[PDB]
Amino acid sequence: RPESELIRQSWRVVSRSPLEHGTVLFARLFALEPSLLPLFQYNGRQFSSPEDSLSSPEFLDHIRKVMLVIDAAVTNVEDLSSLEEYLTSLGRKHRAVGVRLSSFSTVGESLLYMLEKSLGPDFTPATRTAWSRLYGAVVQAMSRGWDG
Ligand code: HEM
Ligand SMILES: [Kr]
Ligand SMILES: [Kr]
Ligand SMILES: [Kr]
Ligand SMILES: [Kr]
Ligand SMILES: [Kr]
Ligand SMILES: [Kr]
Ligand SMILES: [Kr]
Ligand SMILES: [Kr]
Ligand SMILES: [Kr]
Ligand SMILES: [Kr]
Ligand SMILES: [Kr]
Ligand SMILES: [Kr]
Ligand SMILES: [Kr]
Ligand SMILES: [Kr]
Repeated sequence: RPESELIRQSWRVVSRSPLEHGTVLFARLFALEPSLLPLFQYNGRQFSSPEDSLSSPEFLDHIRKVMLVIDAAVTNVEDLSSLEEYLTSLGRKHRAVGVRLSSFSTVGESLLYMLEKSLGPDFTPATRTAWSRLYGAVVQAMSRGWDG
């Protein structure tokens, strides 16, 4: 496809500073849905405020984990079927930690936000539509983790 090249080219500039960019994604996320904050229980403790998460090594490690999973999607953009199995698993895990399926829509908007802000004039509506499709496919696979 040509959309596959839109994803690859758009990902390049972001992927080289994954923590800085994933920090924008999570900051947006908590701004849209603050009820996600408590889902991150390290040492059984809850973050009071969004800025509390950004001082947590474990939370920042999770940022990196996310950016890695996106990087895998980008890699396999032409053939997403290879990640299905892993993603179904990742969904069940998130079911178990307490994430509701509906929160993945917020996540996706947060991803689109972060790309928009990074790319500026380069984040064309085709680029947006390309990412929305890819994220779509990711969440489809992950939502098999809520039984079916
Ligand atoms: C509402 C959004 C999310 C919440 C509340 C959440 C929360 C968590 C928690 C609590 C863990 C276990 C603790 C940890 O390893 O840090 C976890 C693990 C993980 N999450 Fe998320 N997460 C979310 C979204 C995502 C997204 C969108 C991805 C990937 C694109 C992702 C990838 C991961 C990975 C890769 C792990 C490690 C799983 C394992 O191997 O056990 N998470 N997440
Ligand atoms: Kr992220
Ligand atoms: Kr954050
Ligand atoms: Kr924040
Ligand atoms: Kr990454
Ligand atoms: Kr991955
Ligand atoms: Kr992985
Ligand atoms: Kr993702
Ligand atoms: Kr998983
Ligand atoms: Kr999880
Ligand atoms: Kr996320
Ligand atoms: Kr994401
Ligand atoms: Kr997206
Ligand atoms: Kr994605
Ligand atoms: Kr996928």
